Amino acid sequence: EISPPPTANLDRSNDKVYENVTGLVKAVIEMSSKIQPAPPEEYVPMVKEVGLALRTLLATVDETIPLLPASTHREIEMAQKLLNSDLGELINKMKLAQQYVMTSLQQEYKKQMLTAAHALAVDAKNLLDVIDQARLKMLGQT
Amino acid sequence: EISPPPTANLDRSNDKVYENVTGLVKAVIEMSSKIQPAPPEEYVPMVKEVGLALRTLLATVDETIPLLPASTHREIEMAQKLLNSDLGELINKMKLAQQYVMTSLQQEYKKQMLTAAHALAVDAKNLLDVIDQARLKMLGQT
Ligand SMILES: [Cl-]
Ligand SMILES: [Cl-]
Repeated sequence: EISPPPTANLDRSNDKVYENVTGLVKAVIEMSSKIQPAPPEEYVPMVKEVGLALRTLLATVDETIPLLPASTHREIEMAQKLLNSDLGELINKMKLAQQYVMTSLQQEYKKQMLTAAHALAVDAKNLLDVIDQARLKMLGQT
Repeated sequence: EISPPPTANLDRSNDKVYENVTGLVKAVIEMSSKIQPAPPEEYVPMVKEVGLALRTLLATVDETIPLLPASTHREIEMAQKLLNSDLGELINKMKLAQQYVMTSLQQEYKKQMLTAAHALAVDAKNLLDVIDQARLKMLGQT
């Protein structure tokens, strides 16, 4: 049920009860979000968090490419494109999942959306590894 | 697919790429845990996080009760018992949800498990408020 925000007449800087209530409410909220299948309308905002994380990573990689050997650029740049490829797929299977909300396809497109997301994480790790090999190659310094 | 942990020959203290890959992988993992319905076997560990959070809160409240007016104790102590009541319910509907994994009751007991968890969060907030009224009453100091 609904209640007003906690009283403003008490200092919370060292309020352990308040911190612990907070902790417990978050653990419950987190537990229910995992146990329950998120409503198709939550897809968009979840996908937005993943997109922001991706461009923050792509911007950073662009700031790193210049500082690396010319011979590593092509492979790195290709790794980046595979990621945008995974994002397009993700975004598109999301919209499809949302399209057929109450049909025999909702679950299948949802699965394909999850597979796209999974690929995006696998390919991010492979990018890190391609970047590390480039960095280590650069250290070819005596 | 499976790959070795990232190279140990590079310092990560200021590695923004590594931090960003990490961020993106977490956002993906978090997204999939929300979109997907967690397997009944994940219930236990999730419920353990909620239980630890509860006793940490109950221990803290026990350390606070003594410092409050004798007239507020009974109501506070009752608030605590309502929480252990919610935990028993939660634990029991979990086990039931796990019992009837592949029957016509799995989903219903799962729902009852979620209702218990929800009550636990609502009652934690009410406890905070009962504790705040006690604190403010204590300040009856001139
Ligand atoms: Cl507050
Ligand atoms: Cl590492």
